[PDB]
Amino acid sequence: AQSVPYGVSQIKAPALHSQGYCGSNVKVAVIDSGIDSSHPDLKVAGGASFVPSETNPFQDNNSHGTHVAGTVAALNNSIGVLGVAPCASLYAVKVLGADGSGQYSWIINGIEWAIANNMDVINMSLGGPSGSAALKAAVDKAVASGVVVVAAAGNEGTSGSSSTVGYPAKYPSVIAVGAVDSSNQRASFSSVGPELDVMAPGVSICSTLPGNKYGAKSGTSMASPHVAGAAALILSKHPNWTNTQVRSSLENTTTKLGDSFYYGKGLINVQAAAQ
Ligand SMILES: [Ca+2]
Ligand SMILES: [Ca+2]
Repeated sequence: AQSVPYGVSQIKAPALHSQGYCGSNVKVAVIDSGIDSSHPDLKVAGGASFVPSETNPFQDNNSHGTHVAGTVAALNNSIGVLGVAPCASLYAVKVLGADGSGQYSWIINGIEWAIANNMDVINMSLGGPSGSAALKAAVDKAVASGVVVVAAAGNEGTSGSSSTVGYPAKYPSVIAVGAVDSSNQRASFSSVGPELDVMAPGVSICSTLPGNKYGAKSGTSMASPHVAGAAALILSKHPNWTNTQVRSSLENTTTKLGDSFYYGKGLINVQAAAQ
């Protein structure tokens, strides 16, 4: 039997699925630890590895990339779970090793690859406390080229009155995603600041794991792919919308929560965003 993870329903994805909108022909790049292409509930279309010691993008020695990928696009069938955009074309852009860390050079290499390969949506469930001109240039180039760039906000919680949003989420060109639970309450770990854009489910998220498994994980890493998948749904309904239009629609139709420093614009609603 297939289960629908709470988070998928919470952002109102199933409403679109019912209409026949599931992200078909939308190219989504998961820039992370790779995706287990052998998982029966996923379909990987392609990708690349930029980790020097782990040349196969289709082997996830961490489990993080695979989990993120399932939130985006676990297949609509009779097993496992269901992704926000189950018909999307999924790409494994491996920039993180087995330990879940990776060099900036590798990440930037992955964004450059995504732009050159005409990805529609980029998901980056990763972050560092420091930026670089090259990192900023790459995300800006992607947006300038019409790509929707989504990133996790960070898991740093609160710190007095300062922003704890990480990079590249901190850049204006990137959509920065914080995490809520099933009751719409902000997760205590979710990073905060004026650079936070939207919220999505991020606590105890069930998704795919390598080796034909499924398990829950919590983090802004789990929130981001709900927004990435939401963008893919929008593009499947309005293929001529620009990245700017997708972004504005997502931000403009949220369910408002508390203060924007903690919740950004609020919780995404893909049904409202899709018009
Ligand atoms: Ca499934
Ligand atoms: Ca941002």
